[PDB]
Amino acid sequence: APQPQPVLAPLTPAAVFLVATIDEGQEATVYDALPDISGLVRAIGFRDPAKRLSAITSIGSDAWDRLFSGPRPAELHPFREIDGGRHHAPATPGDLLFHLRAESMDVCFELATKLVEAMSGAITIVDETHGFRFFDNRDLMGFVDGTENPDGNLAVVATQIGDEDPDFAGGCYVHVQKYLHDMASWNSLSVEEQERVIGRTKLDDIELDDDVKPANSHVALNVIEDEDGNELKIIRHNMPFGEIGKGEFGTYYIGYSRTPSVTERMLDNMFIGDPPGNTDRILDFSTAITGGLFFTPTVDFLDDPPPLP
Amino acid sequence: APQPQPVLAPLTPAAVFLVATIDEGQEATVYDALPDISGLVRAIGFRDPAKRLSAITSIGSDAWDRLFSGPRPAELHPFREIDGGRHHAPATPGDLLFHLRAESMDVCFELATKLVEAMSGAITIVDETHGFRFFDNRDLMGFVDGTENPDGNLAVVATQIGDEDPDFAGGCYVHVQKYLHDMASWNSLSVEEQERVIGRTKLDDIELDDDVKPANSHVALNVIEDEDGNELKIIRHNMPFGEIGKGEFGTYYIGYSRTPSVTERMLDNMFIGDPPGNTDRILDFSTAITGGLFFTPTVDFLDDPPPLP
Amino acid sequence: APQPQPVLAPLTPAAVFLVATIDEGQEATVYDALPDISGLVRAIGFRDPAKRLSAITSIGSDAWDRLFSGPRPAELHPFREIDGGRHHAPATPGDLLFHLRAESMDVCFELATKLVEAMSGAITIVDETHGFRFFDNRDLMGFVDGTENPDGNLAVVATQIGDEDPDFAGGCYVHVQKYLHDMASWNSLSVEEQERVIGRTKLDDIELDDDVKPANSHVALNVIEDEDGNELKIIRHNMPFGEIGKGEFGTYYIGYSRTPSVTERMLDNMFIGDPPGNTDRILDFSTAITGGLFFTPTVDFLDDPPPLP
Amino acid sequence: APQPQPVLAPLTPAAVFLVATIDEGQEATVYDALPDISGLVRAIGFRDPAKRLSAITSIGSDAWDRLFSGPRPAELHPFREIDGGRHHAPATPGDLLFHLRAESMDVCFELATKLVEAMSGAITIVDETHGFRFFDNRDLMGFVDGTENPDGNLAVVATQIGDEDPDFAGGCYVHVQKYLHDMASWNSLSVEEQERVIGRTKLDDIELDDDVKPANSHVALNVIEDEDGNELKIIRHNMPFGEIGKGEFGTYYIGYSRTPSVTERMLDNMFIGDPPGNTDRILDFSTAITGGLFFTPTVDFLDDPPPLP
Amino acid sequence: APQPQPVLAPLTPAAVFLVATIDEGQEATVYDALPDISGLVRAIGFRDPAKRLSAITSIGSDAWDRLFSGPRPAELHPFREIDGGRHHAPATPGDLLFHLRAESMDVCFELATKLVEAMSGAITIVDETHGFRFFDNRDLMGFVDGTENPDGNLAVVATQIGDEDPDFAGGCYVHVQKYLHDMASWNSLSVEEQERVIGRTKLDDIELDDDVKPANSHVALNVIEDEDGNELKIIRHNMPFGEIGKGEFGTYYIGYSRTPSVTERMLDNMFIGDPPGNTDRILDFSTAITGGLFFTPTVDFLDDPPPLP
Ligand code: HEM
Ligand code: HEM
Ligand code: HEM
Ligand code: HEM
Ligand code: HEM
Repeated sequence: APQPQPVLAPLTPAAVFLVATIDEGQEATVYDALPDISGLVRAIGFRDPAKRLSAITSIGSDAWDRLFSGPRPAELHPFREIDGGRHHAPATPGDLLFHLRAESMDVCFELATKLVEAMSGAITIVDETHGFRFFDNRDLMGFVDGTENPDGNLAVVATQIGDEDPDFAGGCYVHVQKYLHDMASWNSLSVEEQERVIGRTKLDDIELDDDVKPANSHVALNVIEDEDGNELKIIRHNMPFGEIGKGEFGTYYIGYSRTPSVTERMLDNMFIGDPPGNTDRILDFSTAITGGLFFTPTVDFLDDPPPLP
Repeated sequence: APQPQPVLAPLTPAAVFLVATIDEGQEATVYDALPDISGLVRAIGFRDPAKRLSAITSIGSDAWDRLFSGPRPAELHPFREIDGGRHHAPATPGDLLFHLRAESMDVCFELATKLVEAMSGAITIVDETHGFRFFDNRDLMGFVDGTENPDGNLAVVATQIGDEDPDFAGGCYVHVQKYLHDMASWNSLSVEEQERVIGRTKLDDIELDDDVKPANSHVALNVIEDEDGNELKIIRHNMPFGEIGKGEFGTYYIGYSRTPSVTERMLDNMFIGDPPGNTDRILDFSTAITGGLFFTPTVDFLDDPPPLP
Repeated sequence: APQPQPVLAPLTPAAVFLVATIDEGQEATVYDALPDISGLVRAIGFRDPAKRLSAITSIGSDAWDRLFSGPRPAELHPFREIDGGRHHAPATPGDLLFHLRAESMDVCFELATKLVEAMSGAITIVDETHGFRFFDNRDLMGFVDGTENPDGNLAVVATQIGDEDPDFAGGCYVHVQKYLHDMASWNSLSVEEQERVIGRTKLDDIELDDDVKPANSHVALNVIEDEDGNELKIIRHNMPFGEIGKGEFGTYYIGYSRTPSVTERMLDNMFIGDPPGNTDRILDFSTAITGGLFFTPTVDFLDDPPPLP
Repeated sequence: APQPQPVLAPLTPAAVFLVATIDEGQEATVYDALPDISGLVRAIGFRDPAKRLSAITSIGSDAWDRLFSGPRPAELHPFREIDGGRHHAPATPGDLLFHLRAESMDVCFELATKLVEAMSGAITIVDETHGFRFFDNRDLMGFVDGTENPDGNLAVVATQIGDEDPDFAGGCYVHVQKYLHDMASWNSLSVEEQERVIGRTKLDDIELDDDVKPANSHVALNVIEDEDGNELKIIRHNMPFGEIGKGEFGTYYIGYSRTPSVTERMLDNMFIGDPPGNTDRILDFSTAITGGLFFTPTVDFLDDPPPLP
Repeated sequence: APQPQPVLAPLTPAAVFLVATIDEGQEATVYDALPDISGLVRAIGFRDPAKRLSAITSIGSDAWDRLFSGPRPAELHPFREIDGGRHHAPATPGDLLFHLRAESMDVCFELATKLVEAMSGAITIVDETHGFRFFDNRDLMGFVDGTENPDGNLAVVATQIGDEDPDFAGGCYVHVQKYLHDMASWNSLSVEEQERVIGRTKLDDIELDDDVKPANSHVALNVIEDEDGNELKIIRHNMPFGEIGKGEFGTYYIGYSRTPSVTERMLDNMFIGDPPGNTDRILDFSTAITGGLFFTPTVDFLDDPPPLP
């Protein structure tokens, strides 16, 4: 009966990520537009319903204490800035996240055009990326991106909250991280060195052998084993973006998870690293620019918001 | 375990609606063809299975008392002709409704060709429309049509009968209404006047503001609030048709619902109107030509029909 | 919670069937690659995820007694060679079956390239067919092939094992039969004679009338009635193959079922035939070349194999 | 025998416009990359040849006097900045124009990535727009854009230079103009007022009646009659761009023509206006930001450049 | 007025190559079927005309002296077997070549089925390959294949014979070479070594720098400069094939050219090699299995064959 937000969707060829911070004293203006979002999605994306326009509304901690009364999600907190040994993962202020995805750029652009002008003057858009998609789902590093997202049962228990928090049954936690990795050192790097970086191959994306794969690789550090033996997986819709006029080539990481402890332990395996391997090899090239922790509610939660405190 | 008929399907670019009345004393001839319909669908539509040929067999009240013994659907009755103040909603006799939908016209045409000639001589086809589909799901009025159909849970409880009638768990009620609205007055009418008619915009189909939207608009009158606060929604596959040789430009309305009280209250909000607003603004231009109330059974019900009385 | 293998998938325009026998003393080499198969599928098919690359790993009886300890599937046995009156259904040795299916030939070819070279030297590929797909899902006989596969509930209870064997809840049994039917006698045969062979029409694939359809037709002999009145259905992904350089025109039959008693009774209705009709009319033209009985496990069963005996 | 650059191509769903100015003393570095451009196009766009990756190299006046010796195109000059009565058409310095167009964003992005890093350090990219494409070829104004481009003979004599300049037989002249029109006043404007602005309708893009169409409309001012009676047409690939984080909604105008006198007379009919109508109605909303006049050579001219002076 | 055979066609996702030798005394039987080929192409490929079924009939030297009277093509000769220093290029007997290409495998298979059974008993099919196509036009080596085929004027003068032989104005010469390159040594070879082999990159197929590219690379040896300065190009539709049951992974090379001196000088640059570089680096891995020189006539030449001698 709790219908979740469309996070369990395939990767789309175009995507728009919008991190907008809410201005002071403009609570009820966003409280108007928050039930209107699914109406705008069904209004716009029904023009070409075979484009699969799907918005993912997400709300941070500050926007939760401002906008909503009653309960609170249990692990919803501001994104812990990870000041590691060499690489730092910053956290810019962002109240709400609009994650838009469809088959083409225009319908995402029009949904975002109608989104901020349903709450005109209430928000300033802090982060504006138009994430496109490479040839066979690659990123700018050249490796195929996101091939280990689960499906079915191993995905709905990976993302959707059950009754471990029954007031928010259904719903995820989001970690956006806008990277801006350089290509000057990455392109001069050779391919087998880059496969030591990633942990899988580049052309065919075969995972490497367990003894051949180094301990500080990305696919080596991001896999998380529990003590019972089950592995915890997240679903990430990482879409590359970039502007050649500034020479920017970045991959907008965005990870959906049942609890932010899993994503934060992955980020601890990357930035803080393992106690053997204290650095992740992709962070030698990728520097995070933005960061934020958010919460997806159900679409019923946007349909029936709790009253404004 | 009751598999419903494929009503929960997206809008297809071509559609064929058949309202055929059963001749006198030809009961067992249709009783032969009624289990054969899903076999014909799987037979024809498997040629190009990425055309999604899907028939929706529907049965009226007279064909229920003739064809089937045992129980009866609780609210199945002949379509109440709504003789309002100015606009009248007539009800031509039609026993069964064949609703066909697929990606192209030809496979719907061939399924309909095999449908009446599986029961040859038993029926006369009263109403023959070949509903095509406009650019971005528009109708002949120019507005995008059917953008507020629900999905998922809010659709299956909107259409499929639970155990409030347990002998027909799964199954809908159909209201066909073949409109023949004129374009001479509609085209000379200006756009903003037409947005007062509809209640949403024309180009981008944004719903208007609640104070800006007039009370006699279509989207204003057709949304139904209950006393608990939930809204009752129906699913409609309205497909435009037309013949320019007669100058006909019509939209074949067809609405699927869990109970005909909801659709009939929508028709009462349109023709009879609200006690404040006694006329719906689209009925100034749209005159209904046909009308009928039908019942979708399950496909198991066509597989296992009750014995012929 | 048991996730089955992707057998409930639509027919794809290209398919690769691999019947590879395991060499002596190479048990642990295949035991390495058997958890790696879903990883290779998610690795390769994520390049163009709208190609739907889906492998179906299947294991015969000999490979079960060699590879796996613990329990055994209840009806898993070597494929009983049917030496009928005139037509014989042979059974070549084959340990495991790799059934690959996607929208194009190349990604199936690359998955098969990575499959045998994940277990290099451990297997010899006995049977190598590249099954393509005709115009509207036809076969080389000219008839539309596989139009009576069930969907939904009538398919999951047709294929997936419940708790009648609770140690293998979810999982099917496979009957491959590589036919090599001649076209010289079939093409000189007239159309209506061929519709007596099949039991359905050729151009539009309408099923024939029950009195018009002969008793020795294919669609007449292969439908199985039980004593309670329900019919037992299987799901078959029959893909045509062929080599004109040898003049070969064959249809690689492959049938998935909940229990091999159903498929074996269909084969008894074909080769042994009915006690009235002892021959199936398509076996006058189709001679089986290969044969094998296999078992699909769950993908969890490949993820968590029982320990190697 | 002179093969022109691919200007006679249909409008593509994604486009990248690059206006890069050449740094001082970096002439031979661009002289290396200028024959390499068609090689890079055939190298990258052959991956998915059904994406139609097509670059249009264009060279301004300064880059012509720097890069090329020998002759000069007859009307090639710096873009005359039109300081009208109210609206001004500026001209930023830009040496060369890279016009990229294909079915998707990624292959244009990769061609542009390889374009500046074939001449690394020689150029600074002044203008960086990623032009996407709306629903039915619309722009951000909502009107269908570019429906009056000619085809066939009326297009090749509209764009390609014959032997009126025989040293550059084949080749066009380009007028880029990056507009940044506001949507706050345009959206509050009503639709029939906007049809007075454009001169055609908005939903169906029917051209208005000749008496109904005002004299200061866009389609009224931009059609140019000669004294013999023929009309001079240009081909424009106007692609919308925009950034909602700055609130930018612009249409990157780019017009290809046989001679810049035609495009400049169109710009004089817009900014300077007619002596009756001195303002074009779309310039009330559209303010030009950039501007430049360039020259397309043949691809043979890039294959065989004249020697560097 | 001479319409050439459809050699100037894009690379198709499926292809069938058929090298059939004509039996002794079966001249008039092939002389019947040779005008019937374009009729069979228009007959079969018009079913789905958006599959682009296109046959390329080719005739060797022996079939020319047997089948046709009158003139002879000037350079038509049996394929000179190149017995180099280490690699040998053999030449199996093959009279005619049937090159079939379309969007899918089935219509090529059906055209080939109707081709040999229009001349039943007159031919034996010596070579039977079903060439499929990799992800982004790659081959089994992993490199993108055929990205330097010309287009337009530089292609029609590269392939079609003018009036240097006016009796066969229009028409090409074909060099088929079925390679069977091993993957065991190629896969263990590293990427940059393979880019020394090819001469271009692997992932993005950028051509290497002229000083970085070695002299014995494939792209280094196969480009042919003339003494006037123009380069002679051929058009090749190289399609990969293979059978994993034998472990075969081959690329069916097929090259169309205006004169076989160009293709033979390319083969001399490969097998015999340059006098500096006597071996081509891809021939370390690729061993030719078959070989043949053929002649494409015009389709008018098949429509109006010269009388049988
Ligand atoms: C710096 C930007 C990043 C890039 C370019 C990147 C790219 C990739 C690539 C290419 C892979 C291998 C293919 C696949 O399995 O997805 C991968 C794996 C993965 N990435 Fe990332 N990634 C980035 C950051 C992150 C972050 C910040 C997280 C989570 C905190 C993350 C989570 C994962 C996980 C969980 C896997 C799969 C590990 C396994 O297969 O179980 N990535 N990433
Ligand atoms: C006269 C022919 C009709 C036309 C041309 C028409 C067209 C439209 C259009 C353009 C909309 C707005 C877009 C959308 O929300 O669907 C709409 C809304 C709707 N129509 Fe109709 N309609 C017609 C008759 C009917 C009838 C007879 C019914 C039911 C008895 C009906 C039920 C609805 C409902 C329920 C809505 C949506 C209200 C809301 O959004 O909740 N319509 N129709
Ligand atoms: C000799 C090669 C075979 C060919 C060419 C072939 C082809 C066909 C065709 C054309 C049909 C009718 C269309 C459709 O309903 O699928 C059909 C029906 C069927 N075939 Fe086959 N078939 C072959 C062998 C088999 C085998 C070996 C089995 C199972 C043991 C089998 C099981 C069935 C079943 C169950 C049906 C449907 C009967 C009904 O509709 O309920 N077939 N086959
Ligand atoms: C300010 C940005 C501009 C926008 C949004 C715009 C948009 C449009 C639209 C919507 C049309 C009508 C549909 C069609 O015929 O193309 C049109 C027509 C046209 N535009 Fe533009 N345009 C712009 C600027 C320009 C400029 C700067 C030129 C050339 C100097 C130009 C040349 C034309 C021409 C020649 C026509 C067609 C007139 C006729 O049909 O013969 N436009 N434009
Ligand atoms: C052994 C099997 C062969 C393979 C796998 C192969 C593959 C390739 C590849 C990957 C390229 C680079 C991409 C492209 O430019 O096409 C290439 C280039 C080329 N190949 Fe082949 N090739 C083979 C044999 C041949 C033969 C036998 C000929 C002609 C006699 C030939 C003629 C060419 C030419 C002319 C080029 C382009 C050189 C230039 O760019 O101007 N190839 N081949």
